[PDB]
Amino acid sequence: ACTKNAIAQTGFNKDKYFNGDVWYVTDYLDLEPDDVPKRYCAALAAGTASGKLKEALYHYDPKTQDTFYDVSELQVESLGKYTANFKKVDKNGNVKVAVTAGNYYTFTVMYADDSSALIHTCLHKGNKDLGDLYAVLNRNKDAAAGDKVKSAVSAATLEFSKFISTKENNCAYDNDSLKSLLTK
Ligand code: HEM
Ligand SMILES: [N]
Repeated sequence: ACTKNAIAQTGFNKDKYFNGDVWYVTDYLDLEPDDVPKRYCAALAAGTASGKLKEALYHYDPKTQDTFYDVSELQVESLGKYTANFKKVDKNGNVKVAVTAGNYYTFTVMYADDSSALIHTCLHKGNKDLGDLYAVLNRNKDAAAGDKVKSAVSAATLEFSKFISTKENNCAYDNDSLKSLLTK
């Protein structure tokens, strides 16, 4: 279960974040580990498409090769805090698993600048028990976390040294698909 009420960035600039570009997850912190994907790859595109706030997600397990894309319409709770009902799709946007009540994630932008961000997400999917997940994002897939985002990690009362890096996984992304999915 999730336990954090993440605080959104003071002065969060929604148009800059939701500009249609891609964000790569460089480091993550899951508060309920299991025995994971200690090795994982993820990226997202965020933007407004035909007046609707959307996000397109990509997940890839670099060891098992398990891959999936999602598209979500985001609903606003408050500045920088959203609720997203996702639909699993192929890379071209064809639906594989339709939107279902009960299958959603919350998303909070705790910090963001033009190149980096810190987010919190709480996933709800059917029957699985899931916990809070924090992610450090960058516009450059290979960027080491800079002082602005690491300071935000500290301000959230988290230890950046506990975050797991995604950089040693040889991850390659289909950026074109992520961007096109925003319209689906
Ligand atoms: C912006 C960051 C992220 C968001 C918004 C997000 C969102 C989601 C959503 C919506 C699903 C369900 C998709 C579906 O069933 O169609 C999912 C599944 C999953 N995510 Fe993420 N995720 C993010 C980052 C990550 C990262 C970094 C990891 C690495 C630990 C991760 C691990 C997983 C796994 C293992 C599942 C499969 C859950 C299952 O079905 O039991 N995610 N994620
Ligand atoms: N996730």
